[PDB]
Amino acid sequence: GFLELERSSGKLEWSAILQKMASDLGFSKILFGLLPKDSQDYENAFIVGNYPAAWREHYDRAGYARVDPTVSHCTQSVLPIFWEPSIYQTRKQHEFFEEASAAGLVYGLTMPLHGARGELGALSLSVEAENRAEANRFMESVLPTLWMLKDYALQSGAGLAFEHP
Amino acid sequence: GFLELERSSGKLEWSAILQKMASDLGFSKILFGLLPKDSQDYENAFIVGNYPAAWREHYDRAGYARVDPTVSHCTQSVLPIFWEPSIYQTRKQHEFFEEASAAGLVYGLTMPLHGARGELGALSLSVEAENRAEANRFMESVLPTLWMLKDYALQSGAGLAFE
Ligand SMILES: O=C(Oc1c(Br)cc(Br)cc1CNC(=O)c1ccccc1[N+](=O)[O-])c1ccc(Cl)cc1
Ligand SMILES: O=C(Oc1c(Br)cc(Br)cc1CNC(=O)c1ccccc1[N+](=O)[O-])c1ccc(Cl)cc1
Repeated sequence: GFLELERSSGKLEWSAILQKMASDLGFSKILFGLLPKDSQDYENAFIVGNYPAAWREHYDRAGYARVDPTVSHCTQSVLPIFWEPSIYQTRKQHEFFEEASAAGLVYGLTMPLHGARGELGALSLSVEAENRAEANRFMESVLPTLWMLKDYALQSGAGLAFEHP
Repeated sequence: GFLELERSSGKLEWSAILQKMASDLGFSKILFGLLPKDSQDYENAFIVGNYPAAWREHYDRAGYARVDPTVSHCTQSVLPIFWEPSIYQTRKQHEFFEEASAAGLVYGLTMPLHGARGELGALSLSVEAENRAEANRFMESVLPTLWMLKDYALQSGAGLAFE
């Protein structure tokens, strides 16, 4: 089932496969981001997914990589961080959550990625729900499968991003 | 349930909880091994579990970390490597298999560990089974739980081992 990711050729097909797998687990929007070992900026990043273009552009332009609490979490942990104003603290973090919400990305989680060759990144996934309690139930229900998925995505994605011609 | 590891008082309780979780999942033998970022040897290694003393000693004395096919795998991948005939390619690797088997460790898997601060390790677990078919069925039934377990063990073990 996860073998399809390795089987695919090209970032187009790979991203579509990952998006479908995530959708089948109940997540309508995902972002897979991966950096080479000891990256000092985002110039060499591999970023694929179906987050809206407007949000992608805004997050970049507003410098949210330095605000987003899930980013610093990824540098410190292999465990997922669930999206909660709570991981929000500062005024800019308040701004970030408000704007993410406005973009339609309210509930979700970010799974850190730490590759065998020092690759650093995340698979972030948003879930549409009536409320946070329901979102949490949807997410808990698929957490073991998502845990496998994130490592399969890391192993195959690192190859696609940085290695395969 | 997994957070019991990080909520443990220290090394002794952490090891007992880890071994108990594994046992409850159906694995009577486990080994958690973790090295700090960019290790030259095993002088600062954090190694915990209930592998038999005799086998621990033999592996060290034989220098099996240079032969064990799961070790090289861990340096290349985040995915588990199951203990199957195909992973033992050379006679030296076959001899390793036979010695591990003679020690009681025949069926199992090794989960690579790659920490946020460059920690490198493995969580290995062995199941006592009658044959390969029974071993495989059992491991497939628990694999998703084990997959979460290894990351919780890593995050808590790294915090315990190097801080
Ligand atoms: O992919 C990465 O960051 C990015 C990048 Br780039 C662009 C966007 Br747009 C979003 C993210 C990550 N945040 C989220 O997904 C998120 C989190 C909480 C609430 C809402 C959202 N949300 O809706 O965006 C990344 C991962 C690891 C590292 Cl170490 C560095 C960067
Ligand atoms: O913990 C580590 O290795 C060790 C160390 Br030390 C001591 C012993 Br004893 C065993 C291992 C790992 N092999 C196994 O468990 C195994 C695998 C297949 C078949 C049989 C067995 N088996 O029965 O031992 C380690 C992990 C990552 C790195 Cl990068 C380096 C070392």
